[PDB]
Amino acid sequence: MVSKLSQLQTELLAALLESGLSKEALIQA
Amino acid sequence: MVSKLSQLQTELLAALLESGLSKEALIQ
Repeated sequence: MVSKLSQLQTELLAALLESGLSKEALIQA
Repeated sequence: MVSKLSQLQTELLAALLESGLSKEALIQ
């Protein structure tokens, strides 16, 4: 069900939050 | 003011939303 694109998005979203980006900033952008 | 890490985060955010990820998933 999950495409390579969705898997890459999932992994980058996770890496962004682990790197310190706030959920609020995540939201705005 | 903006570090390399912050700049990379900004660029990846841009790219994620342009790729089609919803703001809702983004926030979740």
